[PDB]
Amino acid sequence: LELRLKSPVGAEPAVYPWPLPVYDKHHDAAHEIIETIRWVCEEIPDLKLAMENYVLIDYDTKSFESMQRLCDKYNRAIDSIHQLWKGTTQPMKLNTRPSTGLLRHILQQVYNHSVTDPEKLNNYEPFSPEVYGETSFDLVAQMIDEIKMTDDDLFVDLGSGVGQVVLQVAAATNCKHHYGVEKADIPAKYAETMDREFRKWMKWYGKKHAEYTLERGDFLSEEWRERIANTSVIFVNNFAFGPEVDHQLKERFANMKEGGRIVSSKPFAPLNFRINSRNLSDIGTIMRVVELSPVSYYLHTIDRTILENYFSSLK
Ligand SMILES: Nc1ncnc2c1ncn2[C@@H]1O[C@H](CSCC[C@H](N)C(=O)O)[C@@H](O)[C@H]1O
Repeated sequence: LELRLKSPVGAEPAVYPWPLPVYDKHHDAAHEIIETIRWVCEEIPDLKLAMENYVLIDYDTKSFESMQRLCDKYNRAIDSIHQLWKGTTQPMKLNTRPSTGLLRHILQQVYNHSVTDPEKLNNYEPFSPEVYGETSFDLVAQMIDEIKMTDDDLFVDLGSGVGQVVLQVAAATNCKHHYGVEKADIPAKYAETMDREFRKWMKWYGKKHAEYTLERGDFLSEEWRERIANTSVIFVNNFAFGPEVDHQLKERFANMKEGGRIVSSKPFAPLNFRINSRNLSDIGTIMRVVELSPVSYYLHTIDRTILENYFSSLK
């Protein structure tokens, strides 16, 4: 007893067992299935012509025969489109990145299949750097929209949790490599399933992502000092890290190259910082800081021009 969804690009079919799993109050797998079908129809205009006669909202999510008919209608449309491509028509171009709406659906799908008990994420020690909170898809999308990233960039999420910031950026951008590093056992374990589910689903949709790695580790380790130094774009949700960890992070950031960037939920230097004789050791001497469009996040850019100009002025 299963439901199967053929891949538009001919990857292995997505197979669901029946009954379908319960996710939470607001989401179940039957509606994920319907939304997947709707999204593939967005992905492939010709699929709409084949599917346009069926009213999706009219099926019965609680009935197996009803959902199996829906899946079979979709699979037959996929076959028909595949025959169209065998003829004069040109197949869908591979290597494309997903549209933002599709990517939001993919990550929700990856998350719901991956994090089985989301309440375990709340089991952290309070008032410690392990306090867990998730940056929303929208904030990450706004960051991707507000900062340039190219194949010359290396992206790191420090304290990557279950890894969904890394996946989103890897799907949306050209960075040479994307990484995230998570110390705590519970999010790091989930991130292994997230990694697996993401590669499977992206292949099933026929969408491309840049290269990425989700690692278990401690970003304060001796090995991570050099890796931070060599990173062009750092994302860190430091909201709960506290002064000692933020101070350790400032020391690492101080080895970054000119033009290196840090996006954080709490600023590492004041926005108004004015360099003078008293503050010369502050990290504000080496970086510009601006608030991203407002929950506020901050973009820091390594600029030693600030410190260099203060010394030239003393002469
Ligand atoms: N020294 C350290 N090394 C690796 N991860 C750390 C760390 N200190 C704290 N963390 C992790 O940082 C995470 C912050 S919650 C942020 C999760 C994710 N990046 C997001 O923004 O959605 C927590 O999961 C915590 O375990």
